[PDB]
Amino acid sequence: AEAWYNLGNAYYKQGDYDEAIEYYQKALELDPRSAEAWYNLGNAYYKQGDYDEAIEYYQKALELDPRSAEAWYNLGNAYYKQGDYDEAIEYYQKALELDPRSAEAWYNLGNAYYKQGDYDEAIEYYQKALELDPRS
Ligand SMILES: [Ca+2]
Ligand SMILES: [Ca+2]
Ligand SMILES: [Ca+2]
Ligand SMILES: [Ca+2]
Ligand SMILES: [Ca+2]
Ligand SMILES: [Ca+2]
Repeated sequence: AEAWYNLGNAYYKQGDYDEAIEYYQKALELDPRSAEAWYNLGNAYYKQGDYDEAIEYYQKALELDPRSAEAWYNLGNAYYKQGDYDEAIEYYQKALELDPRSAEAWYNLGNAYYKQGDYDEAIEYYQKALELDPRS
């Protein structure tokens, strides 16, 4: 499974998402417990704009590695990109429980409240992000 996975990765890194998907599927045939292959299959679908499918695969990754702050954050992002800001909030909160020093997750939580039109909550979360990383 690991060799098919790394071939998929090489195709992903050169922007060839169709090929990445084919080789992650082959990895998952050989090892259905690869949280990494489910996650990167999600990412490949995310890059194609296929957020519905990205969410399915991130959920499978999180069944195997529920302590994946990465999968929780990208699951949030897949809802954010669809305009599903209240769903994004739930998954960003889960990412931040696992990694409370993620400036990214605090910032995107603030963005989700901003998009909901809750500016006072956006301010609170942006202030927390900027406390962690004041350079953006
Ligand atoms: Ca659909
Ligand atoms: Ca849909
Ligand atoms: Ca489809
Ligand atoms: Ca983890
Ligand atoms: Ca949608
Ligand atoms: Ca909603």
